[PDB]
Amino acid sequence: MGHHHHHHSHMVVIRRLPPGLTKEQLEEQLRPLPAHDYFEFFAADLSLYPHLYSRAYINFRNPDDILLFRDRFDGYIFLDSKGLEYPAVVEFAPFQK
Repeated sequence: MGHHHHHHSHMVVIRRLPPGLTKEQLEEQLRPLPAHDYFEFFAADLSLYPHLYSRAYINFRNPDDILLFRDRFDGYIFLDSKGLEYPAVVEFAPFQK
């Protein structure tokens, strides 16, 4: 009995998220990864936003999966119905054992 020893899963977070879209339309681009996991995603109404700021958190299974999506999603513009530019920046989360 033992384990196959899998590569270490490092945590990742997203930056520059203004209140507009809800997790349903928000996580679609935050967790479309192959081998990964996912955390709490915030909610918001574009029809007069709830004022406050909230941050989404991403979790992985493979460090290779990281550099894959981390490079392509590094500061990309997602557009809402109103034309709301979401400049989503993916980076490495402050690691805590």
